Amino acid sequence: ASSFEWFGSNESGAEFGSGNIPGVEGTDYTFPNTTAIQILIDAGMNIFRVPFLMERMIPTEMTGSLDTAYFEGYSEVINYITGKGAHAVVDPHNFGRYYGTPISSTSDFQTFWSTLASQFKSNDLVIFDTNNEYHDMDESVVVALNQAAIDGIRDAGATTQYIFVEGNAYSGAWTWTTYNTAMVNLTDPSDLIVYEMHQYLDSDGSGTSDQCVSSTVGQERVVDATTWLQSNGKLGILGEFAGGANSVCEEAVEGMLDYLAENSDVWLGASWWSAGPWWQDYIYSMEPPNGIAYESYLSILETYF
Ligand SMILES: *[C@@H]1O[C@H](CO)[C@@H](O[C@@H]2O[C@H](CO)[C@@H](O[C@@H]3O[C@H](CO)[C@@H](O)[C@H](O)[C@@H]3O)[C@H](O)[C@H]2NC(C)=O)[C@H](O)[C@H]1NC(C)=O
Repeated sequence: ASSFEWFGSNESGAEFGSGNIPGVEGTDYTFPNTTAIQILIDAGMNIFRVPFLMERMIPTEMTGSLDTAYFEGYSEVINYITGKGAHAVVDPHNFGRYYGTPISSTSDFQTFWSTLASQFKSNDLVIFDTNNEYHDMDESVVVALNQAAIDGIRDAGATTQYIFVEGNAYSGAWTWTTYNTAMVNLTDPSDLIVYEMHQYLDSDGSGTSDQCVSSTVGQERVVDATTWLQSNGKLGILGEFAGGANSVCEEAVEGMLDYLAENSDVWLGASWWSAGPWWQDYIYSMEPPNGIAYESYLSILETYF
């Protein structure tokens, strides 16, 4: 049946227009469309990562209360996903920063995470994602923020959910051993840590180009991260990946997913970047019915569902 435990998609919109905080719904940001989500569920996708902004969720100070409108619109999406039996990944899409400044106190972060997790604590299908793509920060501080997220989450009473932790250097697979070897030390009472890495297939590994450097680069860029997972006895999920709608990229995505599936003892699954209702013309749009990656990649991806 399934090549992995999890295969699915990011659902973007709540994190758009981050230059506008709080911003206005329908103008600067939107929430994902549950009808399109249901289309992806019917196709067989069982995990959806949902980005949002920390500043819109808990304004002013991350130790404060939740914004009612933003939490309501967001958790409507989360509860739609889990109500259908799929996993919903709660993604603070904040790059380790809060109002632009790198986060530097584990207490405020932990209190943020208690406040947020308390709202989902009895939902076994929610997955908490500590922060999207830490980058250009002190590695020991990145580790400490992942640990503070774990601590705040479990202390909120949310002990049955998986926790996706993310590394420095944009949590890239192809650079994991270069930058995030120190991520081993993370501890969870529930023992439900999964190392979420991201991988794109263009020259700089950012994905801003819809060109892939070769038809085998996807496979090459995940070998070291795989052996790192095995050697240290860790689990991982490729929480973001994508490729341009051309043959070389399609073959690279195929080979990378074949390799990861061969090592499904440590690789728990994958999610495409990205779906959602405001991607019209995006090079990687998984949004049905007419997204480019939905038209060109769905038939490839559904092999692994
Ligand atoms: C949320 O997602 C739903 C489901 O995709 C959106 O509804 C759909 O909107 C599209 C575009 O307006 C409709 O597309 C058309 O379909 C017919 C063929 O059936 C085709 O002749 C046209 O060329 C075009 O492809 C689609 O039928 C429609 N589906 C349903 C069930 O209404 C909806 O607009 C989205 N709402 C948002 C973004 O908030």
